[PDB]
Amino acid sequence: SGFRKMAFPSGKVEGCMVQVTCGTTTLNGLWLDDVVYCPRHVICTSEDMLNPNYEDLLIRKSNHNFLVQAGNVQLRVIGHSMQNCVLKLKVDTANPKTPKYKFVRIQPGQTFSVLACYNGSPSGVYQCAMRPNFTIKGSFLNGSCGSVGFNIDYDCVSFCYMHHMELPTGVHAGTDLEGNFYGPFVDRQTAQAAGTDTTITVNVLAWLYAAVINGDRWFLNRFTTTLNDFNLVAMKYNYEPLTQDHVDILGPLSAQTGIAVLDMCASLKELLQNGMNGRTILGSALLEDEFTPFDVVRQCSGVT
Amino acid sequence: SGFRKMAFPSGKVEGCMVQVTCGTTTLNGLWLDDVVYCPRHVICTSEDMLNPNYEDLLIRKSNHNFLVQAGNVQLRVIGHSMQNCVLKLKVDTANPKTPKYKFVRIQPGQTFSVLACYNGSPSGVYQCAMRPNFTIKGSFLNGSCGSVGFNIDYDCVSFCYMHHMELPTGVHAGTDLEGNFYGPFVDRQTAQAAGTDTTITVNVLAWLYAAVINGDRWFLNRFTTTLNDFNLVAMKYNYEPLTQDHVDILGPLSAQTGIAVLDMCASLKELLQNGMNGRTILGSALLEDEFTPFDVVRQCSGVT
Ligand SMILES: Cc1ccncc1NC(=O)C[C@H](c1ccsc1)N1CCC(O)CC1
Ligand SMILES: Cc1ccncc1NC(=O)C[C@H](c1ccsc1)N1CCC(O)CC1
Repeated sequence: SGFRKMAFPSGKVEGCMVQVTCGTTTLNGLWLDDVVYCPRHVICTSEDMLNPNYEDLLIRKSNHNFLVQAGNVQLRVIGHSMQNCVLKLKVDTANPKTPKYKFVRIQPGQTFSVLACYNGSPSGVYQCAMRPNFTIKGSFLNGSCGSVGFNIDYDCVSFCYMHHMELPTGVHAGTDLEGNFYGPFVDRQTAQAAGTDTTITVNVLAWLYAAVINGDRWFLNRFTTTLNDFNLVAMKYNYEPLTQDHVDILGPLSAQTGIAVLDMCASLKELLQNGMNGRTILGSALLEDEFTPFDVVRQCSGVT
Repeated sequence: SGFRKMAFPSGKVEGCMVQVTCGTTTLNGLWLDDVVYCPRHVICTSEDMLNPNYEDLLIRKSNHNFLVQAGNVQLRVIGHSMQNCVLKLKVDTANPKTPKYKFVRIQPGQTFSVLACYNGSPSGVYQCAMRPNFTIKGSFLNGSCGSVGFNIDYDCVSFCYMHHMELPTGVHAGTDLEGNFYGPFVDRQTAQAAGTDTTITVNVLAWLYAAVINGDRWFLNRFTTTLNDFNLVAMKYNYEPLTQDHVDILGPLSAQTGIAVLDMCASLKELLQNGMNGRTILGSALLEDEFTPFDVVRQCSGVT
C-alpha cells in the first residue's frame, strides 16, 4: 500500500564518493577500482570560465595538482587523462568499497537516483528523470559537481549521470560516465537555453496504473482511444508521442490491472482535456511523469 | 538551484538491516551493537492475528526459534525480550557496521527517511513525515515490517520509526525503537481508523520559503495577517494551528528571504482561499507539507 517517489539505497554509491581539489576549486569525484572520475571543469579558473580550452589548461596540471581525499585520507594520483568532459585520475589504491558496476548512457524518460554530495560527503538522495530536453530537475548547489546519478540491479550499480552544470533557468546538465553531455550542453559559462520540457507520456501511464493498483480509481472512465487519436491530444498538451514500444512496456501493468493500455490512454486523454477538478491522484494534484513502467513494477512488487 | 523531496543517504542504515524469521513469518530486523530489534508480531500465527496475547505467545518461543540472518550468514541468538511492541534479540556478535546512533520519539510534523526492506534487503529510500493523526503515508508491502525511519546528524543516526502495520485505508502505523506505537494503533488485525489528516502548517510555510529562495515567487502578495486571523483560516482548511514556536523556528528562513513570517502566512491564506489557479510551486500543484523548516535550511545550504 502507498506509492512514493523512491530512490535506490545509496550505500554502494556513498562508498565511492571522494573529494577532488585542483588549485582553489573543490568538487566531488567517483572512485571505482583505481580511478577517480570527476568533471574536467575542476581545472578551471574564474577569469576563464567563459571560453576554457581544457586541453591547454590541462597541460599546466600535473598528477600532484589533483588532491583526492577519501574520508580523511589522501589518495596518491599516479596518472591523469581527459575523456570528453570528465577527468580520470588514476590512483595507487583500488577503492576497497568498489561495488559491481557498469557505465550506461540513459535515454530521456529514464529515471535514476542522485546522491547529492559536497566536499566528497553525501548530503541526500533523491529520484530524478532525464527530461526529454536532456536536462534534469535536480537539487544542486555550488560544490555539488561530480555528484552522480545511478540505477541498481541487485548488486550492480549502473552509473548514468555526473553533475556538471546549473543552467541560468535553475535546471541541471551533466554527462554520462564517459564524459559525454546529455543534450547539447557544454561545460562553459555561456548562454545555454533548454528546449521544451515535454511530459514523459509512458511514465504518466505507468503512474496511473500504480494509482489503480493502490486504490485511486476515480479517473477511470468508460472510454477508449487509438494510438493516433491519443497522440493528437498528447501533441496538443506537450506530451511525448506514445509508440507501440511504450504500449508493449506497459503490458505487465495492463495485465495486472486488467486495464488495456488504450483504455488507460483514454483516461489520460480526459484528464488532459478536463483537468483534475481539484482532485488528487497518489497525493499529487498534477500528472507525475518521473516513474517508469519498470519503477512502478519494482515498487509495487518489492524488488530488493 | 532546485528543490527535491530528499532522503538521507541510507548507507549507515543498510549496514544494520537483517532478516528475522520466527516459524513461517519472515520480516526485517535492525541490528545495532549485539541486539536485533524487530516487531513482536513476528511471533504471530494467522489463526490468532485478531486478538494475540504476546506474553503468552512468547512463552512458547526460545532463543533458537528466532532465525536472524545478516547477509547470507546466520547470527546466534543468546537472549530475547519484549519491550512494548518490539522484540530485542541479543545476538553473540556486535554488528561491525554499527553507526553512532540514538533512539528518538518524534512529534507529528517531523520528517524522516524510510529505508524500505524485504527479507533484510533494502529496496528503496524515501522521505516521510509523522502525520498529525500519527500515521505515515509510506510505501510498504507485506514483508516490509521492521523497516525503519531515521534522521542523520553528520555521523549519528537517530532512529525514530519501525514499521508495523498497514491500516485498512492504506496508511501506515508503527512504533519508535522503544516499541511504543505512534498514535493509538495496536499490533492486531482489528478495526483501526485514522483521525483527521490535517496539513502541517509550519512545514507548508517552510516550503513556501524554499520556493521563494528557488525563484518561484508568483504567490507572494501585498498582504499581511496576524497569528489569530491566520489560525481562523487554517482551522477552516484543516491546517494545524500556527504557534509562536513555529514562527520562531521559521526565523532563519524569514531572515534569509526578508519576508516576515506573518507576511508569508498571508500569502498562504490567499492560496488557501483562492487555490493555485492551475499554477504550480516547486513543481507541485498542491501545498507540500513534508519539509520541515530544518529540512529547507539543510537542503538550501548543503549540509553533509
Ligand atoms: C554553481 C552550480 C550550482 C548548481 N549546480 C552546479 C553548479 N556549477 C556550475 O554550473 C559549474 C560552472 C562552471 C565551472 C567551471 S566552467 C563552468 N559554474 C561554477 C560556479 C560559478 O559561480 C558559475 C559557473
Ligand atoms: C500486510 C502489510 C502491508 C504493508 N505494511 C505492513 C503490513 N503488515 C501488517 O499490517 C501486519 C499485520 C499483522 C501481522 C501479525 S498481527 C498483524 N498483517 C500481516 C499480513 C496479513 O495479511 C494481515 C495482517
